[PDB]
Amino acid sequence: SMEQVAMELRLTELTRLLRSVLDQLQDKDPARIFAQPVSLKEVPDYLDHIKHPMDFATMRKRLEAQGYKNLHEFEEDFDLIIDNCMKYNARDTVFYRAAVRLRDQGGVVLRQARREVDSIG
Ligand code: NA
Repeated sequence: SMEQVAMELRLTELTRLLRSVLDQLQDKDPARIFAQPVSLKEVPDYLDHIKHPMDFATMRKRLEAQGYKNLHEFEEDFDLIIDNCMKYNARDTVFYRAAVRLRDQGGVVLRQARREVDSIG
């Protein structure tokens, strides 16, 4: 039905939009600390602390499957990247502090993206 196509076409240009939002977000992680999942070989205990594990590659894989139905589902996985690292690392570490930064630089990017999702529709 034409309604399916109108939804498919809406999903598409949400995912085009989010690709730009993901590329921008990731460019605030130039050290690339969040760009690949934390390894359960290198960190065998991660899962007795961290319940929903996440990184930018995983966000990328899901995205190209057009797996984010709204901006809020995208925001939800980003906050996991951030929130998992803060939880598992002490405040004085490079890791935790990168997580605080990525959140702050990131909020600018997610500000405009809300304005571009509602202006486009
Ligand atoms: Na902690």
